[PDB]
Amino acid sequence: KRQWALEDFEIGRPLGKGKFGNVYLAREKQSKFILALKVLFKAQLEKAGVEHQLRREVEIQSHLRHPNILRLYGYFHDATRVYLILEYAPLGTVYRELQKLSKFDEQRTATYITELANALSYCHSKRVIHRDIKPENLLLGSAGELKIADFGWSVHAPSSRRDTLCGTLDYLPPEMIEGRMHDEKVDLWSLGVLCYEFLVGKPPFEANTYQETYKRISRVEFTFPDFVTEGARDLISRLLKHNPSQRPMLREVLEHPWITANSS
Ligand SMILES: NC(=O)c1ccc(Nc2nccc(Nc3cccc(C(F)(F)F)c3)n2)cc1
Repeated sequence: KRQWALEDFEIGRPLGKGKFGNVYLAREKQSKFILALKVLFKAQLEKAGVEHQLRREVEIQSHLRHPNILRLYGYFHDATRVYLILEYAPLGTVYRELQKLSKFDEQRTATYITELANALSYCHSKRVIHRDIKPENLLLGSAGELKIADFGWSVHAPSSRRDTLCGTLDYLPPEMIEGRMHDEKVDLWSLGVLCYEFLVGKPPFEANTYQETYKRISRVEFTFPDFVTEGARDLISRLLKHNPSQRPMLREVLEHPWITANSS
């Protein structure tokens, strides 16, 4: 509904990142409004032929509105790069939260998973699978709530896509890694992995090699440290089913006794 320009902003502190662009804290000059400016170089994009995933990323996040789904405001682009005007999440990533504490207690773990479910429950309702729920794509709002960002690798569902893969499978279901066709259940496997990683402090399928992990994932080989309670073990075991149709619906997850017992 309106076109901006790099001149309308005052870039600030580097929030971070790598490859195509660095996300900056920026300031809309007219309203003094705070936000994050994600800078992507065309040379990076073009050469990797991502044009469509950025057009997809920018189009979906372009509408979705949820408390837990980081907002995309619009964009613009000069000679050598494209800019994405994003919402700014005050508390950073959930990834640093985890490095910071090592592991989370059943309360945040129960909360993020809930917020995450309500978050996914929304995109699913619009046949939009995320397919990329790693803690690195999870941010925190000023109140500390989870906010799903980066809808790049996102697509509609059901889908068959096999896209030369990101480096890590750690968060992908047996169906996506095996190149096979998949649907919305793909985000439920991820939610299970993301839950385990929160409590144990490491992903359920972590290995040393790409091939080692792929083996561990496809045979769904995961064990529990002693401190993980039956309550969580249970939930994580219902999500980590090799066969998509056996994973729960997001209501059953928001209902799980363990989630209700510790979600604030
Ligand atoms: N290290 C801090 O103190 C810190 C980090 C991030 C933020 N907030 C924020 N909001 C929105 C976008 C964004 N970029 C960003 C950073 C890393 C990864 C990603 C990714 F795109 F991968 F999700 C985006 N970062 C605030 C403080």
